[PDB]
Amino acid sequence: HMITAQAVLYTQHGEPKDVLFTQSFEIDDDNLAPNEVIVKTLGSPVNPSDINQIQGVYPSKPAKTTGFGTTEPAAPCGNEGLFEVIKVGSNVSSLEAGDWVIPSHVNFGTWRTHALGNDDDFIKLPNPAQSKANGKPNGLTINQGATISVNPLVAYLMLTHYVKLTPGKDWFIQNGGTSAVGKYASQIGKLLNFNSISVIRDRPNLDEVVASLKELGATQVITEDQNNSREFGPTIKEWIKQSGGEAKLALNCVGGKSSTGIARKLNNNGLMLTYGGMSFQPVTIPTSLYIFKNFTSAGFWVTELLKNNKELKTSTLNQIIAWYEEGKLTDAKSIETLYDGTKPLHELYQDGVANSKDGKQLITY
Amino acid sequence: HMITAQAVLYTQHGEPKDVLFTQSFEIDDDNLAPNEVIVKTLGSPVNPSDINQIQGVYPSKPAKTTGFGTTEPAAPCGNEGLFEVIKVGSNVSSLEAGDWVIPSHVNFGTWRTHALGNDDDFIKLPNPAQSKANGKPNGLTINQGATISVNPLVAYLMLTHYVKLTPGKDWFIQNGGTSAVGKYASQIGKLLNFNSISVIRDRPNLDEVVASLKELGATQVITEDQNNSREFGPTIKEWIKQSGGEAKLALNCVGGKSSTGIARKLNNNGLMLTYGGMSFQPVTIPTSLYIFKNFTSAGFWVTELLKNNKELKTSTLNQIIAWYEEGKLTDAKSIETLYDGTKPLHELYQDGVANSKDGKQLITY
Ligand SMILES: NC(=O)c1ccc[n+]([C@@H]2O[C@H](COP(=O)([O-])OP(=O)(O)OC[C@H]3O[C@@H](n4cnc5c(N)ncnc54)[C@H](OP(=O)(O)O)[C@@H]3O)[C@@H](O)[C@H]2O)c1
Ligand SMILES: NC(=O)c1ccc[n+]([C@@H]2O[C@H](COP(=O)([O-])OP(=O)(O)OC[C@H]3O[C@@H](n4cnc5c(N)ncnc54)[C@H](OP(=O)(O)O)[C@@H]3O)[C@@H](O)[C@H]2O)c1
Ligand SMILES: [Cl-]
Repeated sequence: HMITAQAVLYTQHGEPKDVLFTQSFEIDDDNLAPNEVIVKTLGSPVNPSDINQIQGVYPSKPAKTTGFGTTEPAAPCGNEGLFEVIKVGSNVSSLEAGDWVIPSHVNFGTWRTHALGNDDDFIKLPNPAQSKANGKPNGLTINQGATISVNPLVAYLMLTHYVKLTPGKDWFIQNGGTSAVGKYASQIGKLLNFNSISVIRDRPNLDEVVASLKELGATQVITEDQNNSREFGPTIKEWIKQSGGEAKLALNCVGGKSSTGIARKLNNNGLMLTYGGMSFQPVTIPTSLYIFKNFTSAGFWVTELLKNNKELKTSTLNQIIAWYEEGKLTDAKSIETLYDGTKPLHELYQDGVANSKDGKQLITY
Repeated sequence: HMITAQAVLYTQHGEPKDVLFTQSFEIDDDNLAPNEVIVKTLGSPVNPSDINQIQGVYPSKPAKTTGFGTTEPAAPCGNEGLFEVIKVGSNVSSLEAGDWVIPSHVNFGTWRTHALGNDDDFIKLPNPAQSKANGKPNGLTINQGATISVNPLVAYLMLTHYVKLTPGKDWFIQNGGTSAVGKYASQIGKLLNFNSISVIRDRPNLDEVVASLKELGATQVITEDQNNSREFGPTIKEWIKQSGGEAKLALNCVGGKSSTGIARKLNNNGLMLTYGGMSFQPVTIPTSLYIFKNFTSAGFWVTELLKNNKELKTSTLNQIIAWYEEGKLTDAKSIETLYDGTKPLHELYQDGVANSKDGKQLITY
């Protein structure tokens, strides 16, 4: 009657290859408070913020506790994930066994096999049987459920919450075009009828990558060299002139020369949202853009925007679910690794960290 | 009879030391159209925007004409100055001989001895004879009149038009603390009861400069080294936290490390206005300020804000005039050079351009 679980913890900040370890703990299914719930993990991803959190440079972090049975206070890892409800308490009515859920708050700890929480720690997603019962053509996959709460919401809110782009006319431009976030943004731009330019780094198979992004929804795809080119500017001005619209919004997750390049390409009174810094270079803007072109440069942080705005989180999440159920939105694919007990859980996540350069990593159970 | 006048012109853009020259022309005082007026210059300053215009890097320029009697099209120089009305046409009623005026629009050309214009090309200021007859305790000086239309309005509008600072609590921070604009900003901060920090470059007489800026109205004065110091940081945070207010607004006219320094000192949701670039370095902001502190970076250009908002221009100007007449506001002093005919006019402005590092230069007549 006792469940054995595993959790990935750390007692001090550092590099994941140095500080992470696995802790065994036990959950009692026969002694649940009226409002308590037991969930079983189906999958959880490795995202850049999860790593910064372990490193000690992310300013939103779970508290360290002895709640997993350690002598020293330890913090769990992972902020998003997909879970299946095993059992509910006497007073729980919003959930039942077999339901799919995600955490309702950050800092929950998702790099583990099981969790004990209250009903209000979770948000219910439709599982495939419930989607089918409502007549929808598709139900979510594990990867779509386990990654729905961050990257799709980031892309949707940056496109719709700050500048109103006229459908069929106006443009946005984004760097980091091959990222998971960049790929959701191209799809959402397409579904809302926005034009867009994606900036990516050059590669030998460039033609296949351009074709993939255009199928996802980018209108044009350029390299960072063309982004740096004064000779190439006029052709970007011509794209925009023929649409009848303006370039009003810039999305930056790189920094450095890349952030300067996409800023220069906006029309007057443009806005840039910085949500990332993959290059480790700061944002650099010439003085003449601010004064003579009325350029504005601001920030975006989804964790801080949704803290006390449940309504905005809910309706954005419902729109993403609806697009998945109708087949109009596809997920950024993951490289999956199944935990089966022959290898400590913390080493699967250490491998995911080390191989993130190959693309988004997902641990499944 | 016939008035012989002099004007500083150029036929192509370039460095002022290379392209400027003096042109003689004649104004006929006996044949004035009903709405024309003749003015005689009393003083006109050398401002950074005047130099950029001559260089060809400022996107607001007077047209080149042969109206001064040149065979090739030539442009005049200078955007602000103080003039005295010599004569008015039959149908002019808003001005009379003896009045003090400034240009009502940019690109008028103020580096010259005389001008012929329409009544509506000018804005009337009270001269000292009129201040005294109207019972006011003080009247304008030449230097106060010749510099009233730009730098005092810039300081006022940056402090009141973008963020509402709570009197007696909130702070703003500015670099370029010894500039003319910086000094008007300190005085307005005192008159509106805003707290402020001024950042200046170190000097041998630092203590005397600090005393002067505190007398003008700055709450604290720091050097660029302290602005850059990780160790001095905590002392600036205490000044603000102990006041009960927040640092909401940063004013940047330097660029480079200096703009990074003052941005780091703001509370969350801070705003920076870039209105200058004296260091010729771009604005550089760490990615973490945009994301984790919700920092925003924008521009300010007074010519464009007041272009079609004459009501806001008028009321801002009237407030500065009132403060001068009541003795509550003092001018940023200038180094003055008198034109007397023994030395071509264009060489006085060439010397003024070259000596701008010594402080604001004013040519008087
Ligand atoms: N502010 C927020 O709320 C928030 C929330 C979630 C995620 N984010 C941010 O969004 C960004 C992307 O997240 P993600 O989950 O989509 O990660 P991801 O799937 O792993 O994609 C990262 C991409 O960045 C590109 N890249 C790496 N180094 C680069 C460099 N030096 N220059 C240019 N491009 C580079 C890579 O492109 P290549 O194919 O060329 O290698 C890679 O595909 C990150 O900066 C992340 O922190 C922000
Ligand atoms: N956007 C607008 O609407 C607008 C309108 C008017 C003026 N402005 C701008 O406002 C700024 C000040 O104008 P101003 O008329 O007051 O000029 P100013 O009186 O001549 O003052 C010049 C200032 O620049 C500083 N400085 C010069 N070179 C520097 C460097 N390399 N590093 C750091 N500081 C440096 C000087 O400091 P020191 O004492 O140490 O030499 C001084 O404080 C200018 O950049 C001007 O272009 C903008
Ligand atoms: Cl007097």
